[PDB]
Amino acid sequence: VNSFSGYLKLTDNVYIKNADIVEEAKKVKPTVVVNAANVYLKHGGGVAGALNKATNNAMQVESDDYIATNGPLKVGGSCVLSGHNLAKHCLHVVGPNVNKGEDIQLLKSAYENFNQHEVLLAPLLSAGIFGADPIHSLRVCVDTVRTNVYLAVFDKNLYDKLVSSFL
Ligand SMILES: O=C(c1ccccc1)c1ccc(CSc2ncnc3[nH]cnc23)cc1
Repeated sequence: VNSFSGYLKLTDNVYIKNADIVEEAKKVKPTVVVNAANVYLKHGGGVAGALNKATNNAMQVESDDYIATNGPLKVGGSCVLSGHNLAKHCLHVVGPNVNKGEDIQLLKSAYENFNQHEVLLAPLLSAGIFGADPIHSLRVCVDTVRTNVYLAVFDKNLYDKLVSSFL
């Protein structure tokens, strides 16, 4: 039993809700919140900009030190950093950005990072400003993630379309 509330169950292990991931993180304080990161951990907009804003820029400060030490992530890769006031940990996961020309096949590799964590609160990878089809992202999530994932979808219209079209 966990504290996630109001989710629709899609499969044995995947759950979905129309919710602001920032507000959901602040309420649940999950062990792991997933950020829709880029390789530079520059949290300017989309989910990343919103999560970072909620940390009063502490996420960005921590991230800049991480990059200075380790260099950029790989597309499809991830790193674990602090969750600040939102979660115990933040799993920064880089899905391919279609608006940059990145291989959409890397979306499966990106979701594989979730399997290193038993339970996660997450957005749909590569959705939103990353330019991929969210219906496809949900399909890859369900077919790749085996751990327990709670998906927060900000847009109500998109949430309804994802549920109604789910196979
Ligand atoms: O401006 C703030 C703010 C943050 C901290 C403190 C005060 C104000 C803001 C802005 C946007 C959002 C929406 S989060 C989101 N965006 C995009 N895609 C998603 N998929 C799931 N969730 C999302 C929430 C808060």
